[PDB]
Amino acid sequence: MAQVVRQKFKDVTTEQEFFAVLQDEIAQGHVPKLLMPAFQDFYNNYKTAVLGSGVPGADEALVAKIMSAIADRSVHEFVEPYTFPSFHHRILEPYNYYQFGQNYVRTLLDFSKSVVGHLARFDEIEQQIAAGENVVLLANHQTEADPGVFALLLEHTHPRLATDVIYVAGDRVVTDPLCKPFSMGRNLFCVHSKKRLDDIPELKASKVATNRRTLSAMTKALNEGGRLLWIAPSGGRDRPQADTGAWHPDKFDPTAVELMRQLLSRSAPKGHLYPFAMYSWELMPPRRLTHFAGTGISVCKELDVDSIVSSAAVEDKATRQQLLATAAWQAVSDEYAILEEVIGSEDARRQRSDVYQQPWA
Repeated sequence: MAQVVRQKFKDVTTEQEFFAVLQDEIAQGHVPKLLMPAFQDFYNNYKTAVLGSGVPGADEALVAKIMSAIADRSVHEFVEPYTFPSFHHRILEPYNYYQFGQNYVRTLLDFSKSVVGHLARFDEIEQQIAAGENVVLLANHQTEADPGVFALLLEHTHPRLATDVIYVAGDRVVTDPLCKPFSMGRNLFCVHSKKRLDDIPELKASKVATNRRTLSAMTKALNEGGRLLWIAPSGGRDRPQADTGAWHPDKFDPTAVELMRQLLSRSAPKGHLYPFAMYSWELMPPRRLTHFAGTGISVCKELDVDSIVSSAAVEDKATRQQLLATAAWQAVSDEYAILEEVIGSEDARRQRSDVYQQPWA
């Protein structure tokens, strides 16, 4: 590599220059040496998906441009790490992390197979948000690219929902230096998982205190209204796909659903809980496998909590919380199977083109 001219990642145009810059950054102590095999693997999977996509412009120079942008932001994280606040807002200046995330995901998102279900219900959600009400999406979660899938799929009909959604996320989404730059382009509430609090017990305390501040920040934000929240009540990404047979998204933790229900209930504005289905695991099945694949999202009917839980006695909180989470999970699971059908078959999509639409087309 001694003959290769290179400066910074922002100047990189070819795969060869990319790894030469990466080599330099490692030698200068800016990034750890393990990033070379990681980016070698990542570059190879991503190159394959993009060049095989058949999309106009999806050539070697596009791949070097995207990979260099990822690398440049990773280097920035190590040299000047960002501490996520409890209520983190979309960073757009002086570096636009939103568009950074959108450009990445859009090279992998096969728009011709993708759908967004129930635009009329997204219109209702937009109406509830414009009236100052609060809306929570109880979602399955499949890839770290899901905020990009969400916004790209909704951009064309519902731009305010696509940009202003707030993701409840924590742990390596806001602590891993290689995931942070994507996360920095989204609105987040930083909520660290109960289970993973003792990975390094000196790190537990910075997480518990953050968690108290996020609870306070959410109470305040929700009492001002107009907040659209996304949360994955299973607590992480869906488990791997089944070799054969039926597959359903991971179960919803009743404690997480109850957390959202109670936050919405004690707020001054009206609150709404919607089950929300996302089909995105083909893009990046959980090292980063990447594929050019179809995706979709669809929002099920708003949950009527009193109708769902009222057969259980008000004292029996465990049962009422299990009823809400299970109703939420079952709606998501049923809509996910429709999504999986319409994205794997052009004829199934056309047959249901009244509900599962392609506003971009």
